[PDB]
Amino acid sequence: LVPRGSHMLFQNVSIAGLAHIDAPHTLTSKEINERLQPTYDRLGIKTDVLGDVAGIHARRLWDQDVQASDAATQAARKALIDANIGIEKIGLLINTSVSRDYLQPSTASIVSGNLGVSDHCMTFDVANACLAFINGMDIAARMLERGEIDYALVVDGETANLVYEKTLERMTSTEEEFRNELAALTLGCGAAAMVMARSELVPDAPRYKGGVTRSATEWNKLTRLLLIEGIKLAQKTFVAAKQVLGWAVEELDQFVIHQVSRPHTAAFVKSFGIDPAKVMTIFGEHGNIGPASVPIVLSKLKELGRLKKGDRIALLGIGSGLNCSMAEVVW
Amino acid sequence: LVPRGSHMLFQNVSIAGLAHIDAPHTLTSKEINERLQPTYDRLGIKTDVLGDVAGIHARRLWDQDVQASDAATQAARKALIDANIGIEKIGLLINTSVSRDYLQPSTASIVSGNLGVSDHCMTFDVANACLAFINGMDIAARMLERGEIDYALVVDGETANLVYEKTLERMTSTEEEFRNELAALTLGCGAAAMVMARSELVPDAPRYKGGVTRSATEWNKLTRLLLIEGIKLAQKTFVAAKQVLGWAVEELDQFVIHQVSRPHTAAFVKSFGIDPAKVMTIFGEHGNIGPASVPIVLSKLKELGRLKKGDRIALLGIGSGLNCSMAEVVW
Ligand SMILES: C/C=C/C/C=C/CCC(=O)[C@@H](O)CC(N)=O
Ligand SMILES: C/C=C/C/C=C/CCC(=O)[C@@H](O)CC(N)=O
Ligand SMILES: [Mn+2]
Ligand SMILES: [Mn+2]
Repeated sequence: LVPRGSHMLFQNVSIAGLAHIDAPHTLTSKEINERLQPTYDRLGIKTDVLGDVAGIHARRLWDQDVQASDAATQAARKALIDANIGIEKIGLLINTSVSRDYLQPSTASIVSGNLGVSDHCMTFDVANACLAFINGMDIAARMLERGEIDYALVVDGETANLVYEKTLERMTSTEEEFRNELAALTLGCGAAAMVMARSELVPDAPRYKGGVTRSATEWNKLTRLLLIEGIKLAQKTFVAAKQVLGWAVEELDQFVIHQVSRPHTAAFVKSFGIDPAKVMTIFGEHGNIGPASVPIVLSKLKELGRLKKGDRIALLGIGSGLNCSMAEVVW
Repeated sequence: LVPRGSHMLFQNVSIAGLAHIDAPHTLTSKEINERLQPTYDRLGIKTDVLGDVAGIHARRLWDQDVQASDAATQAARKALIDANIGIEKIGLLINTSVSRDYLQPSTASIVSGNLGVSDHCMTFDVANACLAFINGMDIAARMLERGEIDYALVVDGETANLVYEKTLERMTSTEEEFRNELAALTLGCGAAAMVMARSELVPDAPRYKGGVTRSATEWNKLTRLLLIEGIKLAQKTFVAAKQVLGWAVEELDQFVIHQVSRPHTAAFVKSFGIDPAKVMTIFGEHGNIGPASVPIVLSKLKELGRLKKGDRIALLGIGSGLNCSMAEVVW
């Protein structure tokens, strides 16, 4: 009757399964630079923006014409294995990727079709730039908490190959232009999937509590001043997280953060007093995998045995909108 | 403890507000045909597919370069008026349209930004071809039912102008081709928005109970045989609706159905024994407005005073996937 933060948290939602896919082909920022060099000379720009400003040494790409749906399918088969369950158990499949096969049908239906879901399985895509995978976990969680379903898949496959091809193309023939376009060269390919479940069905599995979102949609227009607005948004979101989840920075064991660039990350972590040792980072070798970044990093943490029962894990990012979301997993 | 269908239904979710926008410019199928005529002669095809096969006499288009977000904004301002509340009350805004402004940010954030939502307002797009507006109502409903929010906006703006321009272009210079492309000429422009609320906050407002989805994602590949699969999917979905909502066709007062074509509609209604007088249809003059079709038709019913307190209203469609959803409003 009297509201409390902890009231809105999910009580019976767990992570049964989690997997990622690393895209196979490494493209180093040096090889890209050698192709851009005549153009750096052209414009008389002496700076290695990628290596030096962004902090990206390499990214991964697909070896072939891999569609988002294919990449999400692969990650999803792995996450079912990780959960030890058959596709027949899945009552919901949400696709959260920025990369998209078609106008329609949803990417989710194509992935469902590949996996062979049953006729009871509800599917749809959620789009929300780099935060969508947290949005999709939350959406699934509400259905689980209510008993509408027992198991859900959240998936995300990202592909950047056509983006890099088109972009390098345009970065060979104006500086406003050449600058606007370098930022596509921080993106990477990859995929993640997660199987979520009612907790009684998966005793001892990691627990998803939910989280908070704040927005500054006044800034939907939109990097100097965008970092600043981002930080101010995150500040507010942290206040929300304190009010709902009871967060204090020092009581969290890991921060799984969406990454835009080494300096944006550096600024975030300084701003909030976070211990950098608690922030795993794949951006320098994998680039920014959009909304798949968070679960990939979470899956990598797991596979490295870097998580312990009881660990409080913070999932967060700042996305275009502007939006910011912060959610907690208790391993 | 013993499950029953009615257990999964929403108890405290209502429709506070509802509005639509008709796009202003009428393009009749005759004017289109006169431009296509040399090409009908060319291919030696004597049939008026649009007028005679599809049953479309006209559609609406925008008069200017209206983006999906602009159209959703307009409909959303109207639906707030209809609900008699300020934007500050909105805790969630979901955009469900097929038409989309950008890769990112979400269309939802752009609409939120235009309206001036508060920093507490969560936003994201849902994509699921023609059923997404029902998906977005369901998503909002779960948050409302739990108490996470008090008011939500679901919005959808559709624009087809560039589609028609590109399509007419290609339909002037091969029959497999010319045929594949005529189906874009059944689309129309328009917009809808709905304000949903916790029932205690809006005493006497129409009640959203929720609904059911079934899928046949084996057919995500995909018209002859697509109508057949559609009907078989809907049959199953009706069985689900009977098990959850207690539906029998004769106890429903209106059917608000997504429309693809006059024959697909005719086949559906015959197949299920529905009284055609209970199926309002705007397709012949407005075309298919995608996922906005359902709420537009619902808003038109309302404005015509065609609904009475206690009326059981069935919201449904068949979408690419294949998917089918069926939900109930009790006016
Ligand atoms: C520390 C502040 C960061 C704000 C950056 C916002 C831009 C983010 C991006 O453009 C992508 O990486 C992610 C996204 N689109 O959501
Ligand atoms: C009566 C059977 C109807 C099945 C038709 C499916 C195709 C539907 C469409 O392509 C659009 O109108 C709607 C959609 N994409 O969801
Ligand atoms: Mn290779
Ligand atoms: Mn006009």
